[PDB]
Amino acid sequence: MRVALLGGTGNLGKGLALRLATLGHEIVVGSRREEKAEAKAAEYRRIAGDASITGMKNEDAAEACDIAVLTIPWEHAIDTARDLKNILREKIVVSPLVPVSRGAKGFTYSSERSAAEIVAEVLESEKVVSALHTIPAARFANLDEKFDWDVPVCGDDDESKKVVMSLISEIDGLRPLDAGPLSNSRLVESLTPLILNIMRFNGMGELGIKFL
Amino acid sequence: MRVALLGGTGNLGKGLALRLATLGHEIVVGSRREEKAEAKAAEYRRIAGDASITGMKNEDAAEACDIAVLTIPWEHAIDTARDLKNILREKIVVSPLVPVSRGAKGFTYSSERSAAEIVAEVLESEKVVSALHTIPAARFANLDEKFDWDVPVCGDDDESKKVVMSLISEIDGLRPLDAGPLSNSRLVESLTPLILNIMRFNGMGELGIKFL
Ligand SMILES: C[C@H](OP(=O)(O)OC[C@@H](O)[C@@H](O)[C@@H](O)Cn1c2nc(=O)[nH]c(=O)c-2cc2ccc(O)cc21)C(=O)N[C@@H](CCC(=O)N[C@@H](CCC(=O)O)C(=O)O)C(=O)O
Ligand SMILES: C[C@H](OP(=O)(O)OC[C@@H](O)[C@@H](O)[C@@H](O)Cn1c2nc(=O)[nH]c(=O)c-2cc2ccc(O)cc21)C(=O)N[C@@H](CCC(=O)N[C@@H](CCC(=O)O)C(=O)O)C(=O)O
Ligand SMILES: NC(=O)c1ccc[n+]([C@@H]2O[C@H](COP(=O)([O-])OP(=O)(O)OC[C@H]3O[C@@H](n4cnc5c(N)ncnc54)[C@H](OP(=O)(O)O)[C@@H]3O)[C@@H](O)[C@H]2O)c1
Ligand SMILES: NC(=O)c1ccc[n+]([C@@H]2O[C@H](COP(=O)([O-])OP(=O)(O)OC[C@H]3O[C@@H](n4cnc5c(N)ncnc54)[C@H](OP(=O)(O)O)[C@@H]3O)[C@@H](O)[C@H]2O)c1
Ligand code: NA
Ligand code: NA
Repeated sequence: MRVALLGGTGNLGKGLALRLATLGHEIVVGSRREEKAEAKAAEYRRIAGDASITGMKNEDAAEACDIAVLTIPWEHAIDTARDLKNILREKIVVSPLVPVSRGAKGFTYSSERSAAEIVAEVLESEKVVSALHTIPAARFANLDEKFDWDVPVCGDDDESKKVVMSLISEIDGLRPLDAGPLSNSRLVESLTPLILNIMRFNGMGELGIKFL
Repeated sequence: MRVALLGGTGNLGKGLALRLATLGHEIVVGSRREEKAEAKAAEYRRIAGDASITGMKNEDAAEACDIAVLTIPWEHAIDTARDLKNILREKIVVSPLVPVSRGAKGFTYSSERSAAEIVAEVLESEKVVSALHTIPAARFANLDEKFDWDVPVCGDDDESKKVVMSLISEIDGLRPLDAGPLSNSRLVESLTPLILNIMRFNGMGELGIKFL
């Protein structure tokens, strides 16, 4: 399928672009600046080898795709989603957004409502799927890295969720697990600050999670 | 050491009793009813083989221990801790309590403040350690069961946390991980409703978690 990675010029965007493009999916890296998206798309094609990855401004990337992933810091992702609502309302939108803050006593979940539900509200869409919150970007983007991670996925539209889970499942080392309706997104997003605390208090590097 | 399992006649108490008793610890199963605790202790002794396991009413078990684990449904566990506060304030108290509600649309976290922090306030004690929330009872109680799970542990008292983590570590298949101060207990407790949702929406059996 055609997958747009909005703000795909960054940390999580690189890993998704590399992993999905090598599986043959057509990737569009979106950026606030066309030249930056083009530059990153070129860098990603070079690393991946055989790959269809094109760069364009976010608005054009959103228009071109079937599925859009918001790989943007959450507070800004909400504004970008608002900007693009007439385009994105009709597409599958994946939210990997995590409202997390740091503090003297550790990392905390920083919102009273889940980021994914906030996005669904801004877009006035029933096709928001929440996923990818527990995939550490650096390890994910390292094509030499080996991992075995589970990816909880939430959402209210059965078809949209099925498409996203199927896509995630194609990536070797990832296993998507249905966590229910979008109202469970807070439980999924909360996994990230928990993981960051485990890393902090046990002196461990980047971690994902597995249910077993 | 001497470990009391308050409400240890139930699901989680059984597995803790069998695993810890075989490791040589003195176990006291507590119940609201003396006869029920004694009957369960007899059942547990039969299964574990050579082991020191006895049963008493909760108030007597709390008095006769060094570490007390609250293996009671969360709201009632808090009332029980309040009733036994003069005894428990002086012990290491382990809270595996999870505020979870099984709803029509899924499982939800049902408290604003974490269960562990509420117990700590009722006891006016800094020796409360939050742990064991993600250990599925039936699989844990099956002594033939093979498993590899991580156990996040929170608490504000270093010594108490160290004691509990050491105790958990003795059990083959369990790896305790420091998750920081007790203020992070809500993130740990929230793992349970997330797991229950995954079991429900993917049609899976009992699951634990691993950070990798
Ligand atoms: C710049 C980069 O990241 P950083 O600035 O340290 O980032 C700190 C954090 O943001 C980083 O730990 C995040 O992944 C934390 N994090 C999240 N952080 C957030 O702020 N929000 C999130 O939603 C998020 C989720 C998440 C999920 C799971 C998890 O384990 C961690 C998560 C970094 O330091 N890179 C490493 C190297 C990373 C790497 O993979 N490099 C390559 C080699 C590259 C070369 O050859 O030079 C490799 O190791 O093979 C380094 O320079 O030491
Ligand atoms: C179907 C039923 O149970 P179930 O739905 O299979 O089990 C669901 C869960 O409670 C169980 O998986 C728990 O471990 C879930 N669970 C937690 N459940 C919680 O309630 N709280 C927790 O904190 C919790 C944490 C947890 C951690 C990880 C994980 O994977 C699961 C966790 C069942 O087995 N019941 C018995 C009967 C029980 C009963 O009382 N029946 C009656 C007789 C009924 C008759 O006449 O048929 C009787 O015994 O009196 C049976 O039919 O075999
Ligand atoms: N890092 C992780 O390990 C990780 C893991 C799981 C989930 N996530 C989540 O995924 C999202 C992306 O994280 P990330 O680490 O990839 O972020 P990032 O690298 O810090 O930023 C990604 C991109 O967002 C764009 N951006 C920055 N400010 C913006 C603004 N004001 N408006 C629009 N776009 C803006 C930039 O692209 P342009 O400059 O090209 O426009 C940037 O490259 C976050 O919500 C995070 O919670 C991250
Ligand atoms: N089941 C799991 O897989 C699991 C896993 C991790 C954590 N936990 C947590 O551990 C705790 C215990 O779970 P559990 O499944 O073992 O529970 P449970 O079997 O339903 O109940 C445990 C015991 O609590 C006592 N009890 C019940 N109602 C009570 C009340 N109103 N007042 C006082 N005591 C009462 C009973 O003992 P007496 O009748 O003998 O007094 C009962 O045997 C919970 O907080 C739960 O969230 C459970
Ligand atoms: Na896969
Ligand atoms: Na162990």
